Amino acid sequence: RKKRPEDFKFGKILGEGSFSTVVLARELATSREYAIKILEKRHIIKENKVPYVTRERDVMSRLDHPFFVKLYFTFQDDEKLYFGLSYAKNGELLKYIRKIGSFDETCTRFYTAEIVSALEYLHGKGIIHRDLKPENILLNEDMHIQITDFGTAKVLSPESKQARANSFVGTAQYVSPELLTEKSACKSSDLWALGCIIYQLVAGLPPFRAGNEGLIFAKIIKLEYDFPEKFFPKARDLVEKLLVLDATKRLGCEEMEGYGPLKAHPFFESVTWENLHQQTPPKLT
Ligand SMILES: Nc1ncnc2c1ncn2[C@@H]1O[C@H](COP(=O)(O)OP(=O)(O)OP(=O)(O)O)[C@@H](O)[C@H]1O
Ligand SMILES: O=C(O)/C=C(/CCc1ccc(Cl)cc1)c1ccccc1
Repeated sequence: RKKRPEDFKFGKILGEGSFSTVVLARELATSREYAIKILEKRHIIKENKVPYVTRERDVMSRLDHPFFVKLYFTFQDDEKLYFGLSYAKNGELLKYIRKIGSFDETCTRFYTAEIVSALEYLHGKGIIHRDLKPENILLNEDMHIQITDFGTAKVLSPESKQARANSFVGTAQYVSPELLTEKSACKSSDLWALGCIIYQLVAGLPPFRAGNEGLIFAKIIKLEYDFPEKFFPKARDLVEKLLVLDATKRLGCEEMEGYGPLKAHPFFESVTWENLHQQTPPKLT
């Protein structure tokens, strides 16, 4: 039996999207806390947003991994749709970057490793995220990552050995050159975004920065960026192996033989991959 709005006591708003509100809720029968994402049916129908909502449900239903926000249940009433999600108490990674300014090497390594571990799982299921960015990497009460925002994700079809997807989605600062030039994204598009994120953790800002999208696009396709002084040398090597225009030459992509070579990069020398989600994350700074 599907859950109903009356099964929950709703509390504070956790965040607002263009077409959605995420509210903290306690399930009355269990006292469990969920982040419940609510959308108005009329609104999403009028704004042609329905395939984003069905895409989110469909992609999240396939995922079962400690580094992703979990979809526990969905339900609907006359006016609304509801996603019952795990509550990431500590919110967006982005706000930590802003307040601290720049992660030290141990924190950069730890969070990068968790993102790499998440992407390995996601790509192993044939799913491209397409909107990987600090605002979409949430943190749970233990400060592990919880990647979210799957309305713009794509399940590639195994049956047709599908490698490329054609919807133009994502966030300008993290969009891959192939999406700008070839008008399609692939799993390697996420590794481009990973490179931007590692750079941002260390430098404080993502690498292709400008006051508007068009200027950012022009820089992306020219690979127009540089490192600040004091960028950790092993991180720099890794970023240069990810921010590569040719999508088939990025460390971790299928044509470069996958995640083994990525996980083996000297930047991750100290990392115990196997139990990341049970390790205590390093204290931020
Ligand atoms: N499981 C969760 N736990 C805690 N906070 C969450 C969770 N899911 C989302 N949030 C918060 O709610 C905000 C809004 O999320 P939502 O998915 O509704 O829209 P969005 O993706 O932020 O915006 P848009 O749809 O306009 O791109 C998020 O940015 C995040 O801060
Ligand atoms: O999963 C369900 O219980 C059913 C739906 C209903 C599918 C649907 C989609 C869009 C609209 Cl306008 C109406 C109904 C749902 C889909 C996504 C998120 C939450 C609930």
